[PDB]
Amino acid sequence: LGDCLRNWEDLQQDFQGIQETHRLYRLKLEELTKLQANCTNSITRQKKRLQELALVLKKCRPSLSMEAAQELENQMKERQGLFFDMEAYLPKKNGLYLSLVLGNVNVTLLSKQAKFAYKDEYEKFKLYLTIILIVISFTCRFLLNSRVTDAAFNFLLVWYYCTLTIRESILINNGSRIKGWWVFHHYVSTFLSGVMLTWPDGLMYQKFRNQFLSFSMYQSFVQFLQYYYQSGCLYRLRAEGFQSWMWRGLTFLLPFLFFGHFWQLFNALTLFNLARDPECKEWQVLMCGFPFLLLFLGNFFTTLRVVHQKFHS
Amino acid sequence: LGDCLRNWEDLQQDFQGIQETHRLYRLKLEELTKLQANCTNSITRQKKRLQELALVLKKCRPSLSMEAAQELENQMKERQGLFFDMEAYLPKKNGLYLSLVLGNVNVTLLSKQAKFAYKDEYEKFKLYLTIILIVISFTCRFLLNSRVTDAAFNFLLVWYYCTLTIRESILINNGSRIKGWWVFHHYVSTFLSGVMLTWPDGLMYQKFRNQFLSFSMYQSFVQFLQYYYQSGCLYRLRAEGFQSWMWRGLTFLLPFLFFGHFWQLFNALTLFNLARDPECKEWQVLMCGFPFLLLFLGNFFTTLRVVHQKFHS
Repeated sequence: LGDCLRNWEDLQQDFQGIQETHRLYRLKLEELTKLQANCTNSITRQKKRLQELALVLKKCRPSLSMEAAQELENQMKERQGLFFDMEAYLPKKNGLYLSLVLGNVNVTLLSKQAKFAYKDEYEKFKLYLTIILIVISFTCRFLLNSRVTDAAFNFLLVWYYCTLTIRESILINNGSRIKGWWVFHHYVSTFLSGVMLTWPDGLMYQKFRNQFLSFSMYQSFVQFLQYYYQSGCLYRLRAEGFQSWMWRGLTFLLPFLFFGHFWQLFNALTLFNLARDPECKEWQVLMCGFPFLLLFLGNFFTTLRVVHQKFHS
Repeated sequence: LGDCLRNWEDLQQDFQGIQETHRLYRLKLEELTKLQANCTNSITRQKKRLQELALVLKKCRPSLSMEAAQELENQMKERQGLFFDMEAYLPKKNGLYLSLVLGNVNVTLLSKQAKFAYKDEYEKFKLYLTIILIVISFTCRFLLNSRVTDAAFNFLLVWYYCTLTIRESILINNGSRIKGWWVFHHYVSTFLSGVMLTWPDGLMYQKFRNQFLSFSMYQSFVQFLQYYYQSGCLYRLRAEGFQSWMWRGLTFLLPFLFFGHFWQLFNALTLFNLARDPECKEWQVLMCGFPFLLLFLGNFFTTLRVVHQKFHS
C-alpha cells in the first residue's frame, strides 16, 4: 500500500492539468465547426451568384469595346479559380459512391501535408498489390492449371479493383482531379472478372485461358512502369526541364500502353470468333466479349486525349 | 458592360471579407492540430504509466488492511474509465482493415451528435438493403430458377457483407464496442457465398438450392425484427422501465434467433450427408459445409453469452 498510495497523489497532480487541457480543446473544437459552417456557406453562396452573373455574362457574351468583357471573363476565371482553392481546405460532402460505402463521414484531409502523403500511399498500394498479381498470374499460366486456383486469382482481381475505387473516390473528394473515365474503367473490369468467375469448365475455357492469363501478366507488368512514371512526377511536382521529363516520361511509356490496348482488342476478337463457333453453346462468352471491346474503345480513346492535351500544352 | 462592371465592385467588397475570414480559419485549424497532438500524447503517456502501476498493483495484489487496495483498484477502474472517455473525442489511428481499404484518413467523428447520427445511418442501411435481399431471394426460390439469377443474388450478398465490414470497423474506431465475433462472422459468410459462386451445375446443386435459398429468406426476414429491436433501443438510450423493455425486447426475439441457429446446423448436416453420397464428386460441397457448421458453433455460443450477461446484469 505504501507505494500504492504514493503514486496516486503525484499522478493525480499530473492528471489534473490533462483534465483542464481537454476542457479547452473541446471549446476550440466546436468554435472551429461554426467557423467551418459559416465559411462553407459563404463561398457556396457567392459561387452561386457569380455563376449566375457568369451565366449573365454568358447571355451577355453576344452583347459585344469588348476588351473588358474578355478581361472580366478572365476575372471570372480568376474568381472561380480562387474558390476552387479554398473549398479544397473546407470539408466537402461525400459523393454518391462514398455514401453507399463508408457512410457519411468527412474524409477531407485538411493540410497539404496529408493531401500529399495520401497520394503516395495510394501508389504504394497499387505497386505492392501488383507484384502479388504477377506472382499468382505467373503461377496460373505456367506452374498449375486448375479451376480452383484461377478462381483464387480472379477473386483477388475483383477485390483489387473494387478497393481501388474507394481509394480513388476519396481522392476526387479530397481535391484531386482524376479523369472521368478511369473511375468508370475500374467497374467494367470488375464486371469482366465477374462473368469469368461463373464460367463452367469445358471446351470453351481451355481456348480462352492462355489469352487471358498472359494478358493479365502483361497489363500487370505495365503497372510497374506507370509507378516509376508517376512517382517521379509527384516528387518533382512537390518542388521547364520538369516538363521535358514529363514529355520524355510519357514518350517512353506510350508504346507499351498502346501495345496493351491492341492486345485488349485482340482478346475481344477471339471471343466473338470463338462464340460464333457452334460448339461453344455458353451464354458467358458473348457477355464476356463486350467488356473487352468496351475497354479497348475507351482506353485507346482516352489515352489519345491526354496526349493531345500534352502536345497542345 | 454597364451591368458587367457594376456587379464586380460590390461583389469585390463582399469577397474581401470572405478572404479574411478564411485567413483566420487557417490559423485555428493548425492550432487545433497542435492541441490534438499534445492532448493525444499526454493521455497515451499517462495511460501507459497507470497500466504499469496497475501491473504493479497486479503483482502487488497478493501483497494483501487491504481495503484501500480494493478502493485504489476502483480508483484505477475510474481513471482508466475516464481516459476511455476523452480518447473517444480525439482522433484515433485506423485499425488494420481500415489501413488496407480507405487508407490512412481520420474517420473519427468528433461530436456526440455525429456519433449518434452515424449509428442510425448504419441501421437504415441494414434495413434498406435487407428488403432488396428478400425480394430477390423470394424470386430465386419461387418465380425463376437459373444459374444466372442465383449468381446475381449471390454477388449481392458478397457485396452486402463486405460493405457491412467497413461500416463496422469504423464504428469500432469511432468509439462503440461491437462484440469481437460479429466482425469475424461477416467474413465467414462472405467466404461461404464465395464457394457457392463457383459451384458447377449438376446433381449436387438441385439438392442444395431449396435448403439454401429459403434459409436466406428466413435470415433476411429476421433482420427486420432486429431493426425494430435495436432502433427502439437506441432512441431510448439517447434519453428502470427501459431495462424492462430491453429484457422483454430480447425475450420475444430470442426464439427466432435460436430457430435460425438450428436451421444453420441443419443445412450443415445436409451437406455432409450429401457429400458422403458417392454421386456428388464435387470438391465444393465439403468446403461449403464447414462455414455452415462454423457459423452455428459461433452464433449459438455467442448469443448465449450476451443473454447470460443480460440475466447477470
